Amino acid sequence: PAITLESPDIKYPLRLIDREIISHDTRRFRFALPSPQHILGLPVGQHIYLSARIDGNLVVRPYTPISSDDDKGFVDLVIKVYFKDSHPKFPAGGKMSQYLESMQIGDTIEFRGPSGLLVYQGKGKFAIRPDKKSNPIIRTVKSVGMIAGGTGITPMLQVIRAIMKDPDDHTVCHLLFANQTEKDILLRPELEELRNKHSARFKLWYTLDRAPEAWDYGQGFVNEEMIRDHLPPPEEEPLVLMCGPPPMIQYACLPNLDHVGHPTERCFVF
Ligand SMILES: Cc1cc2nc3c(=O)[nH]c(=O)nc-3n(C[C@H](O)[C@H](O)[C@H](O)COP(=O)(O)OP(=O)(O)OC[C@H]3O[C@@H](n4cnc5c(N)ncnc54)[C@H](O)[C@@H]3O)c2cc1C
Repeated sequence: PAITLESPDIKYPLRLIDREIISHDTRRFRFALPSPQHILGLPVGQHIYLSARIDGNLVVRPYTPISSDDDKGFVDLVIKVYFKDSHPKFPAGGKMSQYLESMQIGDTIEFRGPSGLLVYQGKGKFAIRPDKKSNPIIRTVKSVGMIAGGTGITPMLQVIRAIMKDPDDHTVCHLLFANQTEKDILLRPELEELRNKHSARFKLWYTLDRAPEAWDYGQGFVNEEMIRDHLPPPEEEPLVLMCGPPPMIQYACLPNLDHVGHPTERCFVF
């Protein structure tokens, strides 16, 4: 099979072939690989880099795909667009996300990778480099806790999809997914389809900054009780994965993980 990202030092221009509106500000962007028989070449859990020249600046941003090496001919990204003239303190908006939003079908952008400190090697085995300098440390776990906000769902879905497609993978994933309003719950159909098909290995819970009137899940920021009730208990010695805005990690996740009893050595932030 042909690998797209043959070298991590080479930038590969890929063409946009599809673009799906997921919410008011978030899209799934599908790019064609060099041939329909190509695969991306992305170990489970890692990310890529997009680069482009935008107004005299060389903009480089990382993005974690939701597709896998099982997907021939394409790669899927899920990107939130930081629109201009929308936020008072940031009137110019975000550079890369608005550039992607303006891309027409067929337009190209340079991909590079893979990159990242975590790789899922299957059957509960996670290879995590303690820092950018060291070799990966292997620890096998029976369950994984997952806290995501917004597009932080993308690395989690990469791991969830890899586990569920293997019938001999008995790892159990518990996902706590936090967003602002109900319309901001990205990839809800895909998540609930996986939960309804693999309910013994996949537990799923939402919280919202502002919930609707009829709401069966959580309301408010991630807190101590949500982690206690919807992540695996610390006695199982699970791995706890996190992806979201740095302030949500700093204020909502890390202190409340300490409160429940999940040690820092068993936690990882994408
Ligand atoms: C490892 C990793 C993985 C990532 N994976 C993903 C992914 O899968 N999907 C994804 O969408 N992003 C992902 N990101 C985030 C991504 O790399 C960028 O930070 C994001 O796309 C913003 O880049 P930008 O150039 O569009 O905005 P920038 O030009 O970098 O904007 C600067 C900052 O200003 C703020 N800002 C600007 N305009 C607004 C606005 N209108 N409202 C609110 N705040 C605003 C934001 O905080 C923004 O980051 C990932 C980041 C990392 C480090």
